[PDB]
Amino acid sequence: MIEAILFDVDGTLAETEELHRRAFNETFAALGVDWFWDREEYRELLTTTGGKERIARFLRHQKGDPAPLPIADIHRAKTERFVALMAEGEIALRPGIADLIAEAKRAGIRLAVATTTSLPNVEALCRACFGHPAREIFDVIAAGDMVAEKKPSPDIYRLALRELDVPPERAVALEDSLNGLRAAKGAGLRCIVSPGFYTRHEEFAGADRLLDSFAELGGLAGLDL
Ligand SMILES: [Cl-]
Ligand SMILES: [Mg+2]
Repeated sequence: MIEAILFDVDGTLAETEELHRRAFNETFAALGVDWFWDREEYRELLTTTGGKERIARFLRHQKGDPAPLPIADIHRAKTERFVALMAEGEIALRPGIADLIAEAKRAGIRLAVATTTSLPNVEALCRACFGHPAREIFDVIAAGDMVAEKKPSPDIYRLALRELDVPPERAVALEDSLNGLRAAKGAGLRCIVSPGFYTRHEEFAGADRLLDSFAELGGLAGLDL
C-alpha cells in the first residue's frame, strides 16, 4: 500500500559518520592546519547538515589556524578522501536495509535517496555496499546542493517527491536524526526513525515508529498505518 520509500543516507543506510570524521581530520592534517575534530566536538557539529556548512560553522568560532583555502576546496578534498575510504570496503549496510530494499523492488515500490550529503558520497556508498551504481538501486537521488536549504528544511524531500511523482500520503521516510525527522515531517511524510551512535541522545517526537534497528521493521507492512 506504500508507493515509495525515501531513504536518508548517513546513519540510515550505513553508519558513515565516523568515516566522515576521519576524512575531515585527515584532510585537515594534509592541509597543514591544526584543526582536529574529536567525537565530542563532532557530535555538536553534526547538528549542522552538509559538510561545507559544518566547516563554515566551525570556522566562525574556532581559535586555531585560519582557513588556508576556500571552504569549497577544503570540502572537495575531504569528499575525495571519504570516497577513497569508502572503497576500502569496511562499511556495511545497517541491519534490515538490504532486506527492505529487496522486498520493495519485488513489490514494484519506487525508491529515493533524500540526503544532505554530496552526491559522490552516495555513489561511493552504493558501489561499496550495494555493489551497483546508485542509479541502479534508487529511482530518484536528491542530494547535496540540489536544494538551497538543507535538513531540517523539508526541501530535499519535496524535491524527491516531485521527481518520484508520488503524493506524500502514499510514501514513507527512513531517518536516523532529529533534523531528518523534521525534514520528512515538513514534507508530509510518515517517518520511521532508528538512531545511531551520534543521534541516540536526541528526542524523536512524532516519529511514526522509533526502532532500535531497521531489522525490526517486519517488512513492507511495517511501513503502513
Ligand atoms: Cl557532505
Ligand atoms: Mg542521517
